[PDB]
Parts: sequence; structure tokens; C-alpha cells
Amino acid sequence: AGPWENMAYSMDSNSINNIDGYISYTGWYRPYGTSQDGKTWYPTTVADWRPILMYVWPSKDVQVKFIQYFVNHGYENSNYGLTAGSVKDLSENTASIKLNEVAQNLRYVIEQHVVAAKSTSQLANDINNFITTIPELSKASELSVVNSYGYKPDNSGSVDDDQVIFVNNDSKNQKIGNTSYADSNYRLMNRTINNQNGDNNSDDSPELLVGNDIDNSNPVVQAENLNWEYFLLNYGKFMNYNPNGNFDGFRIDAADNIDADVLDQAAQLINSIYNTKGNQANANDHLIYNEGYHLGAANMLDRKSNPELYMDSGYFYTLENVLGRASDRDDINNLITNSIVNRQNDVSENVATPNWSFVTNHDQRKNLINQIVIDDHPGVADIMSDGYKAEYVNQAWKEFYADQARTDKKYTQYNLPAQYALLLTNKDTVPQVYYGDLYDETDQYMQNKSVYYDAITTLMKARKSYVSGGQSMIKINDHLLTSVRYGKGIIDGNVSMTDILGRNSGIAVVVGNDAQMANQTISINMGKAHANQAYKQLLGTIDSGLTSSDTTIYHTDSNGVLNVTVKGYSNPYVSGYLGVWVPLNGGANITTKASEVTNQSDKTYSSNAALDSHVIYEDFSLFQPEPTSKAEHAYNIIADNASLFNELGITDFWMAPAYTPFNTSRYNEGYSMTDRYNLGTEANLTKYGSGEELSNAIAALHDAGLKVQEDLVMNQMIGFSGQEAVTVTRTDGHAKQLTVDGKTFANQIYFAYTRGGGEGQKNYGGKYLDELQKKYPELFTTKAVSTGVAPDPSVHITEWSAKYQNGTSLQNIGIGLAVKLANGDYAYLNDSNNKAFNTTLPETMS
Amino acid sequence: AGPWENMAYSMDSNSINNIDGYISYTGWYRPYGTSQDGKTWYPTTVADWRPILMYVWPSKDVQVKFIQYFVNHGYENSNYGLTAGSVKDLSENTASIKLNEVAQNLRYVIEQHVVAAKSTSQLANDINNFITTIPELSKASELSVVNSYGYKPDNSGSVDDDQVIFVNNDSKNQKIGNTSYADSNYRLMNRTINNQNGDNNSDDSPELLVGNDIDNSNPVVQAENLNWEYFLLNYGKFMNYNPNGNFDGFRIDAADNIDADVLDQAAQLINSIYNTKGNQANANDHLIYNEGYHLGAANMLDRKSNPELYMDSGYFYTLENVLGRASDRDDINNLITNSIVNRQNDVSENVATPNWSFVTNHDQRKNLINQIVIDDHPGVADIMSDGYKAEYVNQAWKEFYADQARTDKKYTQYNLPAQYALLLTNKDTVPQVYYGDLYDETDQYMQNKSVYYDAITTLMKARKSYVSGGQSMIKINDHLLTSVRYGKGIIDGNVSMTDILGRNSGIAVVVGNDAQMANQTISINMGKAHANQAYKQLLGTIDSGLTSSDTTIYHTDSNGVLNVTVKGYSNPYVSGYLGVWVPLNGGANITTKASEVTNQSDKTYSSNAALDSHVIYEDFSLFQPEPTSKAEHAYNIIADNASLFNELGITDFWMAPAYTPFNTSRYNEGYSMTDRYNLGTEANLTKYGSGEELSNAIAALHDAGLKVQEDLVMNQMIGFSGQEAVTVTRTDGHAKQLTVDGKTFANQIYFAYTRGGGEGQKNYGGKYLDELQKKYPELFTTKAVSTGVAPDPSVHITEWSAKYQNGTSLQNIGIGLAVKLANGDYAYLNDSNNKAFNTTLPETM
Ligand SMILES: [Ca+2]
Ligand SMILES: [Ca+2]
Ligand SMILES: [Ca+2]
Ligand SMILES: [Ca+2]
Ligand SMILES: [Ca+2]
Ligand SMILES: [Ca+2]
Ligand SMILES: [Ca+2]
Ligand SMILES: [Ca+2]
Ligand SMILES: [Ca+2]
Ligand SMILES: [Ca+2]
Ligand SMILES: [Ca+2]
Repeated sequence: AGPWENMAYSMDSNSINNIDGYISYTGWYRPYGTSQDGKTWYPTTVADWRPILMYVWPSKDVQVKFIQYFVNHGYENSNYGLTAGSVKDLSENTASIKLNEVAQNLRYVIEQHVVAAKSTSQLANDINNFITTIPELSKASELSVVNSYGYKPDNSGSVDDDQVIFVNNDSKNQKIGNTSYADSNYRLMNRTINNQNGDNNSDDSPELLVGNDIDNSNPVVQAENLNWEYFLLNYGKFMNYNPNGNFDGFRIDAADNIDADVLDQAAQLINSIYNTKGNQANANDHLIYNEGYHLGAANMLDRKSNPELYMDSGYFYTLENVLGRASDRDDINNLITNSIVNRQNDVSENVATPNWSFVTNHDQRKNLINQIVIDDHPGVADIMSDGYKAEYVNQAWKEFYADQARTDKKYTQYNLPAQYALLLTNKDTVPQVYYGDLYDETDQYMQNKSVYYDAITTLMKARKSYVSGGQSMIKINDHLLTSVRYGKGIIDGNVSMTDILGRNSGIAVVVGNDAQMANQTISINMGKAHANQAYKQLLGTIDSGLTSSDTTIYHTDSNGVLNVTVKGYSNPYVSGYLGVWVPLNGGANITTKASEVTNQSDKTYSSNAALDSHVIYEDFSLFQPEPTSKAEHAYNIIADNASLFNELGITDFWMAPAYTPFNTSRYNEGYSMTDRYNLGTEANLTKYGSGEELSNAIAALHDAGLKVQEDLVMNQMIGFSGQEAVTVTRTDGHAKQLTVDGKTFANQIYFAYTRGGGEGQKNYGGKYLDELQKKYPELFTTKAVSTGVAPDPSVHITEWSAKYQNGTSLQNIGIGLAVKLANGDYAYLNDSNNKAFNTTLPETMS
Repeated sequence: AGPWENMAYSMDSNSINNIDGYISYTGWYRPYGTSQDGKTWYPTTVADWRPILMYVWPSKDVQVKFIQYFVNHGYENSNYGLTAGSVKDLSENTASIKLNEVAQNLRYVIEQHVVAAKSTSQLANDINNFITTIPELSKASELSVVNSYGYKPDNSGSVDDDQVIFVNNDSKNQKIGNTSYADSNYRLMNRTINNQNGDNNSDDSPELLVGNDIDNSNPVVQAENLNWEYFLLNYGKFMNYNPNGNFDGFRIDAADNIDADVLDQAAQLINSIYNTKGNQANANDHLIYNEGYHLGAANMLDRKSNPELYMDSGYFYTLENVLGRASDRDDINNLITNSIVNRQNDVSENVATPNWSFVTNHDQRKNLINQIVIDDHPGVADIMSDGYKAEYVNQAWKEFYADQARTDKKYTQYNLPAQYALLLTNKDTVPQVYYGDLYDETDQYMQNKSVYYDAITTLMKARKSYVSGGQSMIKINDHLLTSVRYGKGIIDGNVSMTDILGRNSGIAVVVGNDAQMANQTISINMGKAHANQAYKQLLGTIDSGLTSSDTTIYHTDSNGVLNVTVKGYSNPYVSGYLGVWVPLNGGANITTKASEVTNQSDKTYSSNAALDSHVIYEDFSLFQPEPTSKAEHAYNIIADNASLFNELGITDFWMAPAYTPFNTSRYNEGYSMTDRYNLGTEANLTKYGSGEELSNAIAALHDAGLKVQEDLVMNQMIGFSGQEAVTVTRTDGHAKQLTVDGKTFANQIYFAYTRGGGEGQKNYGGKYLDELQKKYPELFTTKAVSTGVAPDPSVHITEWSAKYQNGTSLQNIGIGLAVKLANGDYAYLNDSNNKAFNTTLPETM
């Protein structure tokens, strides 16, 4: 009958793509009919949908660009007045009447193309491409700082300041819109570390990192975290896999970036289940160690009587600045002082902050490799984002291994054996060894021992026999120190009486960071307990590198003093000097059990010989490849190697984030995850294997006497498949509004991917809360610090959604996708579920 | 008779150099006797002094290096066992008794040298040089971040993180020491901007910049600032110079970096003398505009009913980002939205934050020059500090002038005329013009006009005749806007009825930033008050540059619409487009006097046509040369040119900081000052001239109808000559303790230069406080925000000292100079002035 058939077949979701009642220019809809000429109109079936952009545009300008793009991409018909020449002079200043005329004729030429191919598929590509040319309909309008003037890439590989926060919006003003289903009374952001009570922001630790940031201030979320944690502490049991395949504790990821209440609550759950507060015997069996690069966390943990191990990142920087650099190395004395533990004369217990320390972790390998890529692509701003490429990393790796075998290294660490020698002999710490320093981490899992394997395992194994007792570190000259442990039960170097175990243990580590250091003879006080004793050299420096096979027998005088002679070397392994001496009669195990030290009734963790006896092993690398068979699954190899890890004195196996990875994430490593409860199936493996294989790995490790921790990731999820209309504001990592190249936006409706969770969340979300409330009522009557209320188990989270999220890093969708009428009213589809406004549609559809 | 004569001739200041009782390894003392051979000793005269470093050292290792350094610099005698081979094997592990034996023989050899020549002059240089090799006795021990791993230089030219703060130290522990004369109960640092009350650090604005930071939280200092301000407000009268040579108000330097009590009290003073609060007629005659690069100051000043003008630094960034960049210019639209004032349809009065705005100031020119220097010397960390050289700056200037003349500019601003076109036509601001944009600022003052003189002054003069009424800005395309003023007394574009002054004023500025923009015709709404009216093009673009002599007569239709045709151009002056139209029958002055607009009884400054009638002129460049004659003094030239400034419509003459410069400061410009009250004498000229010459410049400017502001500089002084023993901690510019390459220090005695002030401070410090206290008692009963205490005029500051200071930027002296005994007790000289400890000297002394 007429062109009114452009109107939607119905004014509801059955005919009009929408998201919570809002329309998107990228949406499609089913009109009543279509037409290849103005004269004949065919009604649409239920399978005939058309892009909204054929009918509506955000401005007359975009409408002109729509015409101009399609005409120049094959949709011209001089009979209808459409050709490159006929449309080149159209602009926003053309009368509205004419432009619509032209637009109405273009649809005809489109339907012509649709009919010839019997398909909208080519048209779909042309719409998608064209959208890419319009900033407000594509990602550019999100104002990534990557495109800002003078932006430099960050070798972390992510973009701290590309964020939007989810804000409440219950407006009755249709120009502002209404997303009340996504409203929240919580979203208390930056309640991080000492700002848990919002009254001390001295750590300045940001809430937003990457992905969908989880609102860990919401009591229903806080309840779900406990459900999740409880699931993982019983993983094998609750999954009917190996009944001994359960995690014992947690590596807490991004503990500087979540509401700190959830640290209290994870440590409360483990105390409720296992009785850890005031009982180091039990607490040492359920380690919780927090990832952090903020020194203030050590204040907080000491304040809370140490519910979690603090990460001694200051010492990592010390290690790299003093020993790792090529030149301009820092004062050798800083190794004595620049850590959470001053180790000049560490001759006490229960005084240091319980802490874990490292030479490398998976993030520090990431930063260095990314740096290599950045160096090979100067002036390319998107090299770590939209212009990131795997092949660049492959090339940086070939550079990394080649640089690693050099003496004058360009990118890799100098003095890595000395670094580990100090780590594995320091008192008052739980040291952590990195998988990628033992194995070449891009090859299949544990298939290539690195150049540093022999030296580190030599030190790891020696720690079991020699590292106990007091500690003393002495600066010998400007580039040379000794660090001495006195042996089991020996408090200090003036102790004369000891038992057999102490007598035959203790250790001297000698470290220099001047490759030109003059030959010279030094005196090492080993302690009165070690007078007239035979020592051998566990590990020494030779021109080509390192030896563990010096057959000399060294002797202490009647004062426990050992004289050795040391000089500077320069080789792939040592830039300076490295030398380690242990008692000749030694070898017996000297680890301390919790029942041999005095329990501290007012601490969870307490820094002493028992806790010191522990060794954490980071079991993965982000650059670990995908396996090509069942036998290359990390879980399976880990099961078969449980005894090797125990031989090395590892007691605490930090296992990779096991969760189902978003399949387009950069490393497939598990932090970018779609499902917190699905740790792999036969049909859908993770990089590491299947959940059943995980439960066997954990069981094998327990059988070798080790405890296992899971990377608990409360900060964010990535890869949700469902969109919600959310009101957002462009912010920085700290959730403060951000202006980019003079532009910003606030309180705008955004079609973010926010709803999902997988079958894992559907079937296990909230499943144990009733059981937890029965067994542990305290978890749901203890008021959280930041909120003043207890975790709320009366709601189960079976599917995530924006009401449970603080915001998201930019998703590359664009900010002007929501359709707005000429007067600025949002278009809207009213029905039973969506009652924010009356139905309000563009004229062409209405 | 023997080595006991090494002891000091007396255990007091008469024979031992010291600072407040503390001894320095760099000091000298008079021993009782000296000897060349260990056998004969000659007693010393009053003139026979020896360096302490010949007798005492901070460690055995430095004693070793002292021996080794002097033997290898010509103090060798094999008869005395001193030769290069005889000393190379010494080390801190040599027995102390032997090293002291060796050191005693070295003195004999030193004394041999001292007798051969008849002088300790060569020994002085050897000592001085030697100290340069010991980190703990020289500047490296200060932990300058310039030397840190990975340091990059800052084109500001200073080092924000090289600071120490002065802390209280009244200890009876001789290992901690005692500097209680330097104690204070104030030193409330970072009470800056919105953190005046200590409860809102959201601006995060640091206390420490450079030099000796003045503790503007101290009530005695606050009272002295009032004394100073009152002196400057009466400069010519109180100096018996020209009786009309007095400043009228202030540009306030580093307003973001001083306790904000001090902004209140300068506004209070102006109000007490001149009755400015609630009276814009008086207030506009006594402008106080605040230097600021922090947006948070706009809120503070709005909260305080605008006692000072806010500095619209946001808009300056917008100007450089949208128009001045070579490429990737920001959205033209930002010129409408990105300033303290949104100018889409600015059709109101008394709403906007009273503000001053600029295209350039002397600090932005400096950052750019330094950046040229840094580009010219990549990878050199000290290039802006110890490695700074004027010759590099000379080279940068040859580059600046050459690049300025290019079309493809590498360093200088694109579209500078259009920037000033927008600045000088914007409503709701007091615009500020930069001296260095009208003149080639490295030449003698005003001797050389720049390439931009004709254009800026054309717009400047035009403002007198055309710029008034409401404002509308309209984005025409992605790279092109019009900004329009409707003329005197015309509120908006819909007003139809107006007097003759309105009919013949108003102005259209058309600004494009796309040099390849297509030729196109545009419509400009001039307002219903401007229908059927002839227009002339005041300033336009031509292929080679700018015209202001287009003879074309343009006409508006019956709605006030002006149709012009514009395109993109590319030449040294325009990258994009610039075009300016005004009514043909215009020319009459249209500035507004305070009495024509409604006074705001609850504001000091209010943003309306009278405030908008003012124009600030920054009179100086840091790179101004030294004059070579009397005729070349900036003051003398300013007096001869007062009519020029008023012809340009300048009403507010921002005068350079007139204080006596520290004679080795970088620009000699007056911010690095030794004397706050001495603005130049005939025998000791500042760069700009003599105080008497300044008074005649001010009077000439007044004679031309201008008001004159002095750059008021309360943040810091530099160049004190008196040292004090002060207890310091290494900090960043926010007074937070800092670690550098893993090192820090805290509560350490430092021999800082902190005492001075000049005769100006002696003869005028506190001089008017009795007068002020009787005239304006409120100044000394109003309690300051930060301290809850009124300024205290019962102590006069006639000499500055560390008790009146927050701290200092690193003075490049060293931190381990104070002499420490083996047990860590500080050495000390007890006399009638210094009673912190018993006298306690090294054993040799
Ligand atoms: Ca977070
Ligand atoms: Ca992390
Ligand atoms: Ca229990
Ligand atoms: Ca994949
Ligand atoms: Ca991104
Ligand atoms: Ca360095
Ligand atoms: Ca600064
Ligand atoms: Ca200050
Ligand atoms: Ca300044
Ligand atoms: Ca010149
Ligand atoms: Ca010139």
C-alpha cells in the first residue's frame, strides 16, 4: 500500500533488537515490508531483518556519510539517482526532505542487492565496515588514552586509564535515561589496603585494572566469594574427582585492587574451617599470600595481626637494582637494608612482618618481554593494545634467550644465581621460586631446563640442609657483602653450645657486584658454634661461570672465622662474585616444624623458623605454550613430578589461575576468565588441562607432602557474552573522571558486555551458602569494615550482571550506539519487563 | 715541645671555625704549633690556620684517601716514608696507630710545602679539590635525584624532588645533636589551595619549589608579609623617590605553593586600606591575580567570594592543543568548552569565576627554550642543573627565532595570531599579553619588535573599540568556529535596540585549524542589533601571511547575518584560517567603568563588563639581557613608553619581580632574591634598573592611566650568606621523606645557608607594623585559617633565619660535614652563645 511498511512489524522485542529496552544504531529490526522500487512491496517473514542504520542515523551528517559510503561500495543506480557523482555534494546542510528522499531510494538499491544474492550477509559486512568509519558508532568515541596526544605504551601491557565506571541512574528524564536494574547501594571503590575504612588514602591504590571489575564491596558478592573459596578448598571432593584433590589456601591476586574486606573474609573462612587465628601449626598449613607492590600493605597486615603474607616487593627492586643491572648498580649495602626485613643482625623471631619474597614472578617476565617489543617498535602507540601482535612476542623471546647467554647482557638480569642465593638464605621470609627461572618458559611445560636450573636447584636443595638460625650480613667493601646463617636453633654468632643439627648447618653467602673487584682475602664469622669445623664450597665462581665441585676443604679457626679469597669475574652467570660455603658434615634436614617453636596466641602468621621453613613455587608463566597432547598438559606433568618438587624443598605450590579463559585473551593464562567454577573439562580444556587432571595434580602434590594454593582472582572477569544497558562515566584507574584530548563523557548509556558466568556459576553459585551458614554463622554476622554490614547470603549469584560490578575497562564498542531522538529523548521499547518510559521510536519505525 | 701543639690554640670560636657550635670537616682551625720535620715546632700567629681535614677524618677510609690524594698531588718525601708506592697499599684495615703515624708525617710534608711557598693558598685548593672526591664530604651525599638511575631532565629547569625540610631538634642525646634555635611550632606545609585547613588535599599542591622555602604558616612571617606588602603599596613615598611611584596591587607568585592564609591576608590588607570587598570600583583599581596551574583554585576563590583573580591555565592548554600544535590538533570545539568559562552562549554577568587568561607567560617560554636545550643534548641528566650552560640557551634562541619564521614549525606555536584573537575577544576574563610575544625578548628591552607585533597590537587596539556585550561561539565544521561579541550593552544575539556605542561595536573572529580546509562560504550571526550594517575586515589571511588592509566593505542582511568566504592556508602566521570583522562606523572607546554596572555587595571581584575592560601586561622575559647603558634600563624605557601601553588598552601593568637578584641566579630576574626591600640602587642595579628609576616608571604609567602590580614573591628567597646548623630530612617537593637509589637521610645536621636578608630587611623589616596595628587592628586579630592564630606583629623580622623557613632545595654542600666523634657524639664548641653540650673535640684537637 505504501512506504509506511518501513515501520516495525511490531513495537516490541519480537521485531526490534534492543538491550533492556534501549535501541542501538548497530541493531537490526524486522520491518513490515521491503521494496526494490517505490511501487511493489513484499511483506517480511520472521526471518527478514534489516539494519537500523538503513533507516535511522544519529545526525544528518552520519546519514550523508551512510549514503556516500554505500553508493561508493557498490549500491549505485542512476535510474534511482544514486551514483558517486550524484551524492558527492550532499552534506548536513542539504534539506532534510531531500536527504530522506535519497535515503529512501538507497534502501531500494539495497533490497535489489539483497534479492540478487538472496542474502543480507554482504549487506551485514558493509554495515559493519561503515560503522567503523563513524567515531560515535565505533570504538574511537570511547576515548582510549592510547590515541591521546603524546601517549607512550606501558610494558605492563595493559592500559590503566581506559575505564568506565557503572553509575546509578533512576531518572524519569528520558534525556538522561534510566538503568535502575543496574543500580547499587555499594560500589565503594578504592577501599583498598589502608583505605578500607575510606579514611586513609595514603597508598593511592587504584580500584580498576582491566576487564569487568567486580564490586567486592557488595555483601552479596562478598558472600559469593566465600562460596567460591569454599568450593576451591574442596574442589576434588565437590566435583567427584580425586577426593584428595583440594586446595589448601590461596595466592590472592590483585589484593591491592579489591575492597580489603574480602581479604578479611578469606582469612576468616580459613580460620572458621581450619582454626588458624592464634595457631601457626594450622595457619602454616593454609597459607594465604597477597600479591602486592604497595609497601603500605605491610602496615595493614601487621595491624590486623597478619592474616596474610605480605609481598616484599621492595626487596625485588633492591635485588634488580643492586645485582641485576648492567651498570650504575646501587649500593651493595641496600641488600642488607632495603627489604621489609633489615637483615644486618636478624637474631630474633616473631618480630618481622610475615612475608613472601621473590627474584622473579610471571608479571616481571611479562614487563621485560613487552619492553623488548616496545623497543623494537619505537613511536608505535598501540603496540600493547590494538596493534599488539603475537609474532612480536615470538621475536622478543628469541632476543630474550640470546641475551640470556651473553656476558654483557642487554635485557636479562645480571647475577641471577647470587640473587637466588640471597633469596633462599634470608631469614624471616617465605621465598618464592619462579617456574620461568628453572625452565625455558616458552617451551612445553618443564621440558627444557634453563641455563640457571643447576644453580638454583643446588641452592634450593642446600636450603633444606643449611639455612636456619640467626642471620648476619656484613658489607666488606663497596661492592662485596657476606650473609651468614648460624645453623638450626643457633640464635646468634656468639652462641657457643649447640646440638648436632645446629653444628652441621648454617651457611655463608658471599656476593659481589663489581666484575673488576680486586683479588683479596676476607674473614667470615660463622659463629662460635662453628669453631674448628670443616667447610666445603657448595657453589663457586670460575672464569666461565659456576662450579659446585671444588674439592678443597676449608677450616674455621678457634673463633668460627673462615678465611676465603675472592675476586671479580665477568661471565654469563656472575658479574661480580658468588661463593657459598656450608659445613662439611652437613646434609641432614633442618627444617623446623611449628611444634618446635612457640605458638603465638595473638597472630595468624608469625615470622619464625617454622614459617621460614616454607618455600613457595610459582608454577606457571604467561608465555607457557598450548599443549599438543594429553601428556603435555601442565596438570599431568605436575602429577608425575611431585617428588621432584619435594626434593627441591618446595612446600607451597602456587598453582596458576585454573579458571576457564576467555578464548581471545592474550595469554590464555586464566586471569581473563569467563567462569570461576569451570576449571576444565575433556571437551573444553584450559591451557593446563582438565579439572579432573587438576584434582590429580593436587593429589600427587599432597602425596609428596606439599600444600597447594590456588590463584584466587576476585578482581575481575572477562568475556561475558550478554549486554546490559548501563549508565557509565569515563574514568581513570582510580575511578575519577578522565578528560582525554580535551574530551570526556558522563552519565551515558553504554551497551556493555556484563552478563554471564557460564554453567559453572549457574550450577555452583551460592550452592554452599546454606551449608556455610549452618557450619559458620560468624561469616554472616561479622560486619565488614568498608560497608558496616555482614556478607549477605540471602541472594545467590548464579549469573553475573552489572549490578554486581564497579565498571569495565573500555570494551571497544563505542559510546554513541544508543539511539536518541531528535529532541534528545532515548528511544525505548516498553513492555512487561521494561517500564522506564513509554515506547519511543524514530519516525521511520514508529 | 712536641706533637701536642697540634691541639687548637684555644677551644673556642677564636681558634676553631664552627657553625652554632658544630664543627665541619671543611673547616679550619689555629693549632698551637706547626712543624716541618717533627723536631722543631713554631708557635702559630693569629693568621696561621690549617684545614681540619689534615688532622681529623670521618673514617679511616677517608683518612687513607686523604693520605693517598696528597702524596699523589705533590706531597711526597721518601725520607718521611711518603711516596706513591709507600701509600698505595694502605686501607681502612691498616692499624689505626700506623695510619696516624703516616698522617703525622704527611703534615710535616705539608708544612714543608707551606713554608717553601709562603702561603696556604695552594694547600686550600688541594683540600677543596680532595673534598670533591669524597661523597660524604661533598654534594653527592645530598642524594640529588639528577644522579639517580634513569633520571630524565625537566624543562621547567628546576628539580622538584631535590629538597630537605628543616625539623625540630632539641635533643640532649649528643648523637642526635641539638639545633633548637631553629625550632618552630609552625611549619605547616602543604596548607595549599583547598588544603588551607588541612582537610582536603585534593589539589595535591606541593610546598617546596626551589631555594629557601619561607614558612608562610608562621604568624610572625605572615605579619612581615603584610609589612612588605604595605611598603610596596607605598614604595615611592616611603623611599623618598617619586611620590606617585607606588604599586596598586599584586600578581602573586607561587600562589599554589604557599600557605593560603597568606592569600587571604594580602586581600585583607587591600580591603583594609582601600575598601575593596563589596566595592568593585575600588577592587578593580587594586587587582590581585594569582599565578596558578591548578583548577582547584577556582573553587577556593569562588568559595571565598573571589578575593583574587584565578589563572585560567586550563584555557592556555586548550589554545596550544587546538591551534598551536604542528599536527594532531585537538577538536576546535574545545576552544568553546575547555576554559574556566564556557563560551557557547555567555550572555550573563556576575556568574563566571573572575579570572585572568593568557596565550603565553615567561614560564611557558622558558619551558620551551629548555626543551630545545634538552633535545640538543640527549641523555645528559644534569643538562638543566650542574650541566646547565648559558651558551646552550644562546643556541636554543637562534633555533627559536629561525623556527618561528618557518611555516613548518618544530618548536614555536602555530596560529599565534588566532590564539591572541580569541584571547583578546573572549568575554568574562581579564586577558594577559606577554612581552615576549610583542618583542624579540633576548634583545635589549623593547628594542626589536617581533613578527607578531603588528597582529597582536592590531587586535589589542581593536579591543578598546569593539569587544563588549554577550558572546556566542559556534562550531561551523570539524575545524572551524566563529566567536562573536554583540557590542557594548547588547546582552545577546536577539537584542534589537541599542544606542550608538552598541550599534558600532561587536566583533566576529573566525578561526580554522585545518591548513587544507576547503574553500567555503559561511554565515555569521552578528545580532539583531546589527542588521543592514557595513562591516570591515580588521584582520585576515593571505597566501603569505596576514593582512589588515583589505579594503572590502561587507554587509549584513536584515537579520544581522554576515556572509564571508574562507579557506585553509599555510604560512608562518596561519595554519588553518584567521579572519576578523568589525563595524565600519566603529572606533569609539567602549570600555566599561565600574559605575556603569551593578556593584556586587558580597564579592570582591565579579566577572562583568567593567572587569572585562581590564588588560594585564606581563612586562618581562627571563631572557631579557643585561642593559649596557642607562638608556637601556627596562624601567627607563617603560617610563618613556607609557602612552604606547595605554594606546594598546593595557590597564594593569604586571611588573617583574623587582628584588635584588642573587648575583649567580640563572636569569637574574628577581624571583631568586637576596633582598625583598631593595629594588635597586645606582651602585647595585637590578636587571631592570634602580629603585628610583622604578618609581619614575610607575608614575609615568599612572600618568597614562594605568595601574601597576608588582610580582609579589612570598614562596622563597635564595642567596643568603649566613650559615646555620640545621637538622634536616631528605624529602620531595611535598615534604615527604624520599629515597634515592635506595638511600635517604633524616634528622641530620646540615650547614645550610639560611641567614640573611640585606640592609633592606634590616632597615624596613617590621617598620610599619606599629602604624598598621593602629590603623587596621583587624589584620592582627583575624585568626588565620591554617594556624587558628592571628598574624603576630610583636616580633620584627630584620634578618631571616632558619626558624622562619620550611626547608631548602639541595644547596650542593654535602650532608656529612658535621664532625662526629668515634662514638657518634657530635663535636661541639661550648661558649656563652652555644650551651647545647660540653665542649667535645676530636682527640688531635
Ligand atoms: Ca577492583
Ligand atoms: Ca595481578
Ligand atoms: Ca571452627
Ligand atoms: Ca585461544
Ligand atoms: Ca583497550
Ligand atoms: Ca646512579
Ligand atoms: Ca612543579
Ligand atoms: Ca612554599
Ligand atoms: Ca612562578
Ligand atoms: Ca632577533
Ligand atoms: Ca625583529
